[PDB]
Amino acid sequence: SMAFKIQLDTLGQLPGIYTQISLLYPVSDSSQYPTIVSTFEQGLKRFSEAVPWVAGQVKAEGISEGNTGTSFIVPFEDVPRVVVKDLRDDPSAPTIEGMRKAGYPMAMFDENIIAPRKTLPIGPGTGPDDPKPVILLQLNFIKGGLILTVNGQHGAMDMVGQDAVIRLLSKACRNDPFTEEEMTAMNLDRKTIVPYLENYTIGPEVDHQIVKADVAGGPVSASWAFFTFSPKAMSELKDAATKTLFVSTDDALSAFIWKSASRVRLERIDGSAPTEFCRAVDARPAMGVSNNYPGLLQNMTYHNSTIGEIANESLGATASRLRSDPASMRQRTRGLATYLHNNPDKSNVSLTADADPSTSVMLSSWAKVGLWDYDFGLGLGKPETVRRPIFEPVESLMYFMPKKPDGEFCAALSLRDEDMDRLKADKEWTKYAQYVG
Repeated sequence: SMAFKIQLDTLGQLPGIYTQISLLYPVSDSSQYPTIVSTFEQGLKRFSEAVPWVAGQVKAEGISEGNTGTSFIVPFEDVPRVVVKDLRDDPSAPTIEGMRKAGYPMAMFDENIIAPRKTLPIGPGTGPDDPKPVILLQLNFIKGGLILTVNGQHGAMDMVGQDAVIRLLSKACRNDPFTEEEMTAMNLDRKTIVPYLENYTIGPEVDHQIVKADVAGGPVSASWAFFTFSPKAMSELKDAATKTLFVSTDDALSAFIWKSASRVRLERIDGSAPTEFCRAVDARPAMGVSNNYPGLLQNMTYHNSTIGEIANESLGATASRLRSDPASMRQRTRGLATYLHNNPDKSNVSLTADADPSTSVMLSSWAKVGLWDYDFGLGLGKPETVRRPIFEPVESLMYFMPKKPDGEFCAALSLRDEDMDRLKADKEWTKYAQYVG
C-alpha cells in the first residue's frame, strides 16, 4: 500500500518548530458540534486520499560524524490527526464574548490549551524519539464558538505552503473540486526545486546566514502581544511614509515598527548600537514556483543601520531602506540552498544568524495569505479572527497576521519588558497601534 519518501526542501534541512495558526468561528447552538467534527473529518479523509503525504511525518536519517542528517516526509497514520478539545466548561479557556470584548488577544490563544503541540521543542512529546507529523489539527469547542488550530511542521512548510495546504483542506471539506494545477503543485519534487549554483564556495548570497560564536544571533524577561492597526491608521501611515520618501503597505508598517522599536530602545542603549531588520520573503515568485507549492521556499532580506539613525530619520527614509528584484531573490536563495546542499553539517546556518535579539527586528509578514476565506464547509461562515497562538517570548520576533478584509492589520510583537512597557506608553507608537495583548 501507498508509501512515500519525500526529501524536504534543502531550505527545510536546518536541524530546526511547528508554525501554529488559529481560526475562530461563532457557533450558534452546541447541537452543531457533531456535524462540525464529522464534516471536518470527511474533508481530512478526502484530502489524505487525494494527497497521501499530508498524513505523513517528518523523519531525519543519515545522522553521523559531521553529518547533521537528511529529513524526509514518510508515512505515519491514515489521516492527519484532529484532536477535539471541549473547553465550553473550562473556566480558564476563552469564550466568544470574552474574545469579542478583549479584541482577540494573543494571550487568549494559549498554545497549551488550543494547539495540538507546542511551537518549540519543549516539554513532553518533543523528543527525537517522538513522531513529528507533517500537520496536526485541533478543534476547540469554546462557549459560543470554535477555534480551529493548524500546526505545520516547519521543515515541511513555510507559511505560504501551510496556507496552500489549509486552503486545499478547506476545499476538501466544502466539496470543491481540486484543479490539476493544485495536484501538480502538491506533488512537485522538493529536493530539486531550487536549481543549485555550479562550483559554489561562499559568497555575498549567504551574508548574515552563517552562525559564528563570536557574533550574537541564531532568555531575559519578555512578553508577546498583538497590536491592531485600523484601516484608518494604515491609510495614514502610508500617507506619512509617502510624504517623506513609492513603498508598499508592508514597507511602511515595517519601517514604522523598526523606528518605534529603535526609538524606545534609545532609552537603554546608545544610538550608535547597530540594528538589523530581517524580513521574510516568499521565494516562490523569484523561483517561478506556484503559489500552491506546499513546501519551504522562503528567504530573508537584511537591512543594517544604527538605533539612532533609524529612530531619528523620517518614516519615508526608513521605508526606502526596506524597498531594497526577483533577480537578487533568486540568486541569493539559490546560493543559500547550494551552500546547504554542499554541507553535510547544516547546523551553522540560520536565517537570523547575526540578528542580535537586543537590537534586531525579525519580521515574517503573513499579510498576503488567504486564511480569512476558509470556512471548511462548516456552515459557520468565515473566520471572525485569524490569530497566531501565544508561546514563549522570542525577543524581537514579529509577525503580521493575514490582513483582515476590512483592511485592519495585526502585528504580533515580542520584546523584552523594558522595551514593551515603553512602546505601549509611547505617543508616536500609540498614534497608530492599539495594544491588544
